[PDB]
Amino acid sequence: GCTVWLTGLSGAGKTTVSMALEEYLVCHGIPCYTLDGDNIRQGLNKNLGFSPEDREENVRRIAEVAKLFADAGLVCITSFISPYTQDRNNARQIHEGASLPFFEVFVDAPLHVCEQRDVKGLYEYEKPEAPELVLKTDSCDVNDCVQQVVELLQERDIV
Amino acid sequence: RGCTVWLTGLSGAGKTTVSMALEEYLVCHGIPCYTLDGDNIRQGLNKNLGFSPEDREENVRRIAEVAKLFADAGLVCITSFISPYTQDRNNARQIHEGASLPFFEVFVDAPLHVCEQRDVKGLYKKARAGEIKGFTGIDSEYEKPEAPELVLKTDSCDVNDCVQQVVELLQERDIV
Ligand SMILES: Nc1ncnc2c1ncn2[C@@H]1O[C@H](COP(=O)(O)OS(=O)(=O)O)[C@H]2OP(=O)(O)O[C@H]21
Ligand SMILES: Nc1ncnc2c1ncn2[C@H]1C[C@H](O)[C@@H](COP(=O)(O)OP(=O)(O)O)O1
Ligand SMILES: Nc1ncnc2c1ncn2[C@H]1C[C@H](O)[C@@H](COP(=O)(O)OP(=O)(O)O)O1
Repeated sequence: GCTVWLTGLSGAGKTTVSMALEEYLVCHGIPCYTLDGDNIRQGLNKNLGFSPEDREENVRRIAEVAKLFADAGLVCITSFISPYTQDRNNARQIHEGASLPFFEVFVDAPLHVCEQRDVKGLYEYEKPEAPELVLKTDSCDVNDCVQQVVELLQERDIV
Repeated sequence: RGCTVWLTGLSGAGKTTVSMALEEYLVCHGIPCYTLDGDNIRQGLNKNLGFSPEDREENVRRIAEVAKLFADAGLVCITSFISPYTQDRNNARQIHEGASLPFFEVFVDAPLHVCEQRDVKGLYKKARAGEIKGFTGIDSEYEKPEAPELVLKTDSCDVNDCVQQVVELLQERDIV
């Protein structure tokens, strides 16, 4: 189907949006799968460390896996901070060269909100240049954010 | 009902041919599936790997992890790679066992002489001439599976018979 490439600060709402989006798609009979730290970091990317080079390879491998899911006809949602513009652009081009729909989705809450949420007590990021969608997770709720994504997918005939 | 059907065998043994026919059968019977092969893996995810023993180890490790994701997503994932090393195929199986996902090792078994006689891509001739170095079966090893779930004797069974053998295994193991 396509790749829905989430990006945004820690605590902005990527895990939450991806879970609710997958729920909506599954209940509407649309095949979908999420790539996230829980299924990538200790599997495909277990042999990558902290160096810039390895982080670049981390994103490249995630993008190539999302591309296979998209080619297979799934909505593939990636849920990573994805901080660097160059790496997001590389992920985009991996898809665009194969004519696979790619949606860069900026999960956008202010740092202050993310810090106040501190969902995991964890408490630089390059904001998306021209993403296909911005989800303002401080001003609307999870269901409205999901609906914005679904609308985007309908317009491009994925849903 | 996701799972991985892991093909292994010499160049020209019939992996591409079996995977295509099996995918077509499954699609036509309403069973989601997807094939991982050289065409969608070795110039994408694995574009930064060659054919040295260590790069084959990594090729197969990465493919195993991706196949686990597809099986986890509920697809029948068919992998079509020589996968010549026992240790690496066993690791691929362990990755699936670790995630409670069924894994079926299918040995696509044709004698080397048959594969050389088929010489589908002219590679065996080049290998013998030393024009390609490290070609599996000529100048690098193929370790035959000793406990595969299924052996497809592609020199004595036709493609449709081989596909039906795989479908039967999937039925026995409650996948389809
Ligand atoms: N030296 C070497 N040895 C074996 N096959 C090679 C080699 N050079 C290239 N090819 C071509 O690549 C394919 C094997 O790649 P795999 O990813 O299946 O190999 S492994 O699982 O990593 O061992 C073969 O399929 P083909 O189209 O018949 O040509 C062959
Ligand atoms: N519209 C919205 N979308 C997503 N999450 C929201 C939201 N409004 C409030 N939240 C909350 C739910 C979670 O407690 C928190 C986001 O946590 P998360 O999804 O785990 O973040 P991330 O995966 O981006 O690190 O913010
Ligand atoms: N039972 C069988 N299964 C698969 N291929 C068979 C077969 N009987 C004959 N063939 C032929 C079809 C092809 O020309 C050749 C196998 O080529 P292939 O599928 O490209 O091999 P591989 O992908 O293992 O390198 O053998």
